[PDB]
Amino acid sequence: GHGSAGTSVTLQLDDGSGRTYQLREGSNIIGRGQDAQFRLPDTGVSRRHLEIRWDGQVALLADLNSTNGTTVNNAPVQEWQLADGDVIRLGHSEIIVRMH
Repeated sequence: GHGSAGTSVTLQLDDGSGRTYQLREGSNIIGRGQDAQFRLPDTGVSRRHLEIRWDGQVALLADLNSTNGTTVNNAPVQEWQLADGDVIRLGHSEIIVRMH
């Protein structure tokens, strides 16, 4: 709703400068494809390389790749739930999660 917002999960992405993308409510699919909602600039990224289901409590982080898969806090996982200040690193793009 508008007026007031709840937990705002902002993905701070090092594109080179440092951009921010806030999670939409629902699942945000990151990768290179038309099958992806958010498209990454570099390559090696699958169509669905990673997806985040954001709901009004926690952000479900799912890594959808094995070889160039994403690490959370530098640890390789398939499934993780986002936390403020966690370090998410994926092929040629690393991102810090900020939860407001």
